[PDB]
Amino acid sequence: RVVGVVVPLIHTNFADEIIKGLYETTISSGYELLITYLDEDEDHQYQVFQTLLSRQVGAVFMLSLDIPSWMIDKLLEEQISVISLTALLSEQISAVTSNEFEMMNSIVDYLIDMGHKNIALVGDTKLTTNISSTRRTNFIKSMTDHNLAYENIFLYGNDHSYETGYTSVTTGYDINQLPFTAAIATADMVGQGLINAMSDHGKTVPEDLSIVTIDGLQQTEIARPKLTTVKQDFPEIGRIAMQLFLDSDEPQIIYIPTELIQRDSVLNLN
Amino acid sequence: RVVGVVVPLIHTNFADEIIKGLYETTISSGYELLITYLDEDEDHQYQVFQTLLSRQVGAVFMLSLDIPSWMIDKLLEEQISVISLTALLSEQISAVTSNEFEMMNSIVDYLIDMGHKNIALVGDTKLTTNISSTRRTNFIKSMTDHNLAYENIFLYGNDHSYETGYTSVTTGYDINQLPFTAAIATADMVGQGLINAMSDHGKTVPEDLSIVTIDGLQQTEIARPKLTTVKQDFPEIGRIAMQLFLDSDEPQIIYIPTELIQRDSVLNLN
Ligand SMILES: OC[C@H]1O[C@@](CO)(O[C@H]2O[C@H](CO)[C@@H](O)[C@H](O)[C@H]2O)[C@@H](O)[C@@H]1O
Ligand SMILES: OC[C@H]1O[C@@](CO)(O[C@H]2O[C@H](CO)[C@@H](O)[C@H](O)[C@H]2O)[C@@H](O)[C@@H]1O
Repeated sequence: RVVGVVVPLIHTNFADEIIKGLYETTISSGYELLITYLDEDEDHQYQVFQTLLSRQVGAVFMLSLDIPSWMIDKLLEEQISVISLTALLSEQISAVTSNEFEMMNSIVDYLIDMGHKNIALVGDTKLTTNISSTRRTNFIKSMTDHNLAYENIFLYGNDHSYETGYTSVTTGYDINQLPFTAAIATADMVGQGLINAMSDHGKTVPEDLSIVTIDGLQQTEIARPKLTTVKQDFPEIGRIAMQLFLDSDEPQIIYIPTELIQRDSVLNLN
Repeated sequence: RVVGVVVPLIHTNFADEIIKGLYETTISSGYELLITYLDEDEDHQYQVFQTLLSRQVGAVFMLSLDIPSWMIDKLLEEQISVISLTALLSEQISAVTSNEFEMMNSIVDYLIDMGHKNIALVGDTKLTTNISSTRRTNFIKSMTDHNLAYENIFLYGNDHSYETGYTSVTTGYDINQLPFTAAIATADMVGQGLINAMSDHGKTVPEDLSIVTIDGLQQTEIARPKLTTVKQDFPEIGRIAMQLFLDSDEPQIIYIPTELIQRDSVLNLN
């Protein structure tokens, strides 16, 4: 009675919150939780897999998009359950996640309602060979669904880091003439980067830039101004993923509701 | 070949940094790392221990002071190496750590050089039945070694949380008439709580209160003003500990140096 969790080496604090949920469901069901990290080296990846098989895990919960297909296949082929959390990793397996389009669309809805038209997505916005650019694509769809045009849509960044937020409006764009009035930050720390870059250059959020972040973890509460955020229920995602495994005997996608918490980082332009 | 790491369910971000160092050393030596979390429920602790025994781990690295003695004894009695990190858990086992007294005394030295006499320790300052009040005792020793008196020594708090920092100067002392000019925060988040409580009540750091934190993780760089801090080398603690396990052919304490990084959160009162 052991389940494994594969966590990327480089992660936001979302993982810890998911783990808290997994743990409370595992503990009350008589299972124990084995946590292992996954880097980008295919040979270390295979060792990690030998660790999962050797501890005879019943299930493996995947929190990383960098999981090689062969690991998913090999686990399934050993009759181990594989479930992905916060991401749709393979058509072969079930997933528990917040609904990405609904999250993004709720933010765009709100920003447009507050009078914003020129809006940037800042954070993980890159196109790649093997990973869907989920947030970039949803942002663009939502903006165009709202009858805005390419000229209103701005993008910056390759990851969810503080530094990406900070650099976006200092070296990515001209901080004195930002061409957008609002930024959607793909993670909380990106929002914190944006706040500090503005403050460090004689400007203030939200007067000079409105910000909404995705995740709603503790950084949004300790930021000043406090950050408006889409709060994900990471612990519920963890609980529901474990429950799915426990209740199992067709792959399924379960969407966990989110909510937009309004704090102090958005200005009404109307 | 597998090694375990036992992490408290409630932890600062220091654990991930330790684990980064453990991870790089385990990888290069052909071991795999299993991470497990420990609550304060003794039955759950025991179930976990059976997860360490039955994974036939070669070593267990302990990050938490809440480890029951029976767990350390049972692991040693099964010929498993046990090494504690950042804390001296038991006289029976080796430890790798920053030197606590030197960290504390480095801060007190500096604040006194900067003209401060009335100084608070804010954060984990409580006395208990089973756990040494390490920082409380070191602060008092260092202050008195510098020929300051009990009337110059102020203490607040029971843990390393943001909330403890925030409440210290709102419920703990009168924010308009603080009896100390500087606070030593026992973790970075406690410092951030102090900054926000001051700012939220119309005050300014460092003019109205000087702050120095212990740990020197990312929050100290994100804070405005940037926090003066004693930076611990958490990855190196992890690396050195794993290497101690790999080299073993009697219990020792290995101390890893720290550095006081002077930033923008301390006023020179001279
Ligand atoms: O941009 C979304 C994209 O990034 C990943 C991590 O690579 O998202 C994880 O991290 C985000 C920031 O903390 C979370 O908001 C998200 O829920 C989580 O999955 C990918 O998983 C995702 O496709
Ligand atoms: O106050 C020191 C005391 O607290 C513990 C945690 O209970 O310290 C850990 O967390 C601190 C704050 O992040 C770190 O500065 C410290 O290095 C780490 O050990 C105990 O271990 C320690 O005795």
